[PDB]
Amino acid sequence: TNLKADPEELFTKLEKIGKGSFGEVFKGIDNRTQKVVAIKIIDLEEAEDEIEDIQQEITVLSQCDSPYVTKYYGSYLKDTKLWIIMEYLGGGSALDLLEPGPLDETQIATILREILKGLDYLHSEKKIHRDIKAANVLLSEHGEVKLADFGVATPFWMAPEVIKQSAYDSKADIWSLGITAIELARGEPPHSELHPMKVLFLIPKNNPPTLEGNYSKPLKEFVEACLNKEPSFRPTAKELLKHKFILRNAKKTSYLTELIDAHH
Ligand SMILES: CNc1ncc2cc(-c3ccc(-c4nc(C)ccc4OC)cc3Cl)c(=O)n(C[C@H]3OC[C@H](N)CO3)c2n1
Repeated sequence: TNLKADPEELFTKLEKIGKGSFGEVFKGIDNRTQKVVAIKIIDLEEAEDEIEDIQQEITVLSQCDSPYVTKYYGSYLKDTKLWIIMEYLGGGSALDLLEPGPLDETQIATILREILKGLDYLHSEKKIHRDIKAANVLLSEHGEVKLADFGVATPFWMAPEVIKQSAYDSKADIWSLGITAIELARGEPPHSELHPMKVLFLIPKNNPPTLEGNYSKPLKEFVEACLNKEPSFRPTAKELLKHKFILRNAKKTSYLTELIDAHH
């Protein structure tokens, strides 16, 4: 965390991307490199309770060096405002691109596959994302898919063992991915119309959700493989990259450029 170099001199904000975790995020320019950056600015006095959360997410992402995790560039503290500088991803989130209209399975598989490479890099480094969902998967202008907005230590994407506050491992991410697959194919997670507290007991109590509708069987089997109530019966991210649904449908990441151009 740099406190001597003035972030307002190092960076040129250009537009507000939107609100984010605990602060506003800007599309910006590193003035030394003139590369585009994402800049979250947090007033630490206005969010004193969540500061360990902020610290934890900075710590976990500063330890990631993978094409599939949003790159971390540093932090700056000017008076009470913390600037968190990250890679900028100009294609938006996976959830943004579900809004132009329902995704076909080629796009679902290609995004799923890229997410899985992120999960497998993380899980091999003994890390957990803890909040895998469409809104936390960001895409570049050229179709690359990267994980962002890590959780630290809404329930719709949570594994049943996570809800029941048991010690959870990488298999929680696998469950969340199975929910994300349903989201990318349907637009929203299971139980999305229900009050969160109801969903909090539905997930431990009920059978795993399955992908309903007119989809190919491998997509349904990909989902149900992820959505196993027992975490130790969920495949690794490495296993799932060989799932028949991924092998038959996933394309090159550049194929998504068309879908990204639809959103703009
Ligand atoms: C659209 N393009 C795009 N490119 C890049 C980003 C990067 C972030 C981002 C994320 C997290 C943290 C962070 N935060 C804390 C609290 C601690 C440490 C942290 O980083 C180490 C910092 C940033 Cl700079 C960002 O908010 N967004 C927008 C964001 O997308 C996901 C969506 N769910 C909400 O809106 C982005 N957008």
